[PDB]
Amino acid sequence: SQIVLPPHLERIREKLAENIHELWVMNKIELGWQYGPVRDDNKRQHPCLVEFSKLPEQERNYNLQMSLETLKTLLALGCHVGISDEHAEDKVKKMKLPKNYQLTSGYKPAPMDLSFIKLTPSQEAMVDKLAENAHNVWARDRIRQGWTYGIQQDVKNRRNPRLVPYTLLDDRTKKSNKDSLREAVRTLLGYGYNLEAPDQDHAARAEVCSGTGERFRIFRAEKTYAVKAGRWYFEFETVTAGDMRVGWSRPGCQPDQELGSDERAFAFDGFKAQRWHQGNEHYGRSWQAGDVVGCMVDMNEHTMMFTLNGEILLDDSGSELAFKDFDVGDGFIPVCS
Ligand SMILES: Nc1ncnc2c1ncn2[C@@H]1O[C@H](COP(=O)(O)OP(=O)(O)OP(=O)(O)O)[C@@H](O)[C@H]1O
Repeated sequence: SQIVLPPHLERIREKLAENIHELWVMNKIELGWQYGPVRDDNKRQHPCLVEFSKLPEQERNYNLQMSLETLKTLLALGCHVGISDEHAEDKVKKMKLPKNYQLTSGYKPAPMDLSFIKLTPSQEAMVDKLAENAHNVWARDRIRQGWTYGIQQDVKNRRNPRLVPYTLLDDRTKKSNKDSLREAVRTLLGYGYNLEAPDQDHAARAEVCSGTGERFRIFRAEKTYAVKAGRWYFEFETVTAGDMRVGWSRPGCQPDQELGSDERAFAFDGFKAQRWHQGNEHYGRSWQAGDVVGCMVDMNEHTMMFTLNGEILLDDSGSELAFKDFDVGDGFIPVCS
């Protein structure tokens, strides 16, 4: 609402609204509709088949403010629009239509053909977002009206399964809205108002919005199973690929502290190909879903090794040792984060 509307859109919005409404009245007459004073559906009767001045002007103003909000959301979403040239709006070629596809009156509704206009992929994403906004507005209207979501459509209880996010909406209706809005956008583009979408900016959630402030959970064996001598082996299978650390930890490891950030833990972060002990150093490669990590510790000569599906991981140097020398201390236990 706070957006201010440029004068050229201001004196072109009426013609845009009438032309797009005429596109829908051409769509319904192609789908097989017939004009009727009463707003029937089974008998194919509705006043919204005739041109913009011959149907109820209250519906005309409804669709006019619909066009206004469409273009005004186009501006609100940062899609600045200019004109290619004023003569491209002065002269518009008209398609040829059969009479049955034509309306009742002689005001030829159909604009220059859809084939002439090309839609940039950025513009396609722009129409995708604009239809998202339109569906959100429509749903919010019925939310104020009292409608709520239901698994099955109900009229007396005011329950509609369509009151769902657009990403979960039904494909047929969402694509119908998509194509209608795409026809409208193609019309504005053909009018010489070549709209360029704002530069596509990438946003990363980075696993920040985890449920509850807990960012990780550490799983370890019991302290009594700590090994102080000998060489041992255990496996870690990664169902998913992401922020995972596996290795060996001392019985003093703190659950709230990340593995390898301090001395108690020796871990291998394969998300970043990153080894962790009192800091992070580059070691090995990254895994994928289903990869199995084999962890080796030899408490006699104080070395640790890792494998990824069998092949031994190597650091920046050709050394096979993830960690070269560490005190035995109180022992080590298997651990994962
Ligand atoms: N000016 C118009 N011209 C043509 N069709 C219109 C117009 N205004 C509304 N409609 C139709 O009426 C619908 C309005 O939805 P409404 O809230 O009345 O029904 P609903 O019970 O929520 O529908 P659904 O089961 O599709 O969710 C629009 O989706 C569209 O199909």
